[PDB]
Amino acid sequence: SMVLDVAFVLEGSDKIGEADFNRSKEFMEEVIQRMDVGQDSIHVTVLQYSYMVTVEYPFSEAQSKGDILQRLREIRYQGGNRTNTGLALRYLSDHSFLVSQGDREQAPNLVYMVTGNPASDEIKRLPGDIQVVPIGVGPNANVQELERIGWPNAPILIQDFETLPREAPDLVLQRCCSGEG
Ligand SMILES: *[C@@H]1O[C@H](CO)[C@@H](O)[C@H](O)[C@H]1NC(C)=O
Ligand SMILES: *[C@@H]1O[C@H](CO)[C@@H](O)[C@H](O)[C@H]1NC(C)=O
Ligand SMILES: [Ca+2]
Repeated sequence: SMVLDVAFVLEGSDKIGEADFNRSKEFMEEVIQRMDVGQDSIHVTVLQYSYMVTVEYPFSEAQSKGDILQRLREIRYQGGNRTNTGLALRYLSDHSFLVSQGDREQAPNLVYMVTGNPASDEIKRLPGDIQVVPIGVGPNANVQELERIGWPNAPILIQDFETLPREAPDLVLQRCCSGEG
């Protein structure tokens, strides 16, 4: 009944580290489990980023909850020496959300992006047909950058990675899905 194209983007840099990445992955998996994901409803794509952007699941592969969860359970922390948030945002606009890559023109493009550090590269807000909700986590997230990305809405700010998988899934569901889930 809910027709949305949802991207999750997780920072996996050396500064995040493996344990906090695992907490971000748990956050993502909980949300996916609770969303109405499926062939004719919510579609999911997933990026992990640091220096480079890794497509962990594209819109063009099977949009079935089981297939998505299996793959996401199998993928792992990538590490890396930058937080190239701008590169990741450009990737969403230039590739992830193209109709040629499985985007549906009529389904709103929503992004939930978890970051814990200031960007290493240049940040500009994406063209507005892409709605980005940044989730800043811990004391080194740059609030002004996240406001720029997320305008007109406030970023979701989470105190630390321990708190992320316990508080953030409800917050995302409130935004995407009227709190149903
Ligand atoms: C992260 O999760 C993976 C996959 O379950 C596990 O093998 C690994 O030990 C975890 N790492 C940390 C630091 O918790
Ligand atoms: C940082 O990561 C990049 C991309 O993998 C790599 O080319 C470069 O050597 C790394 N920098 C250092 C100082 O190791
Ligand atoms: Ca779309």
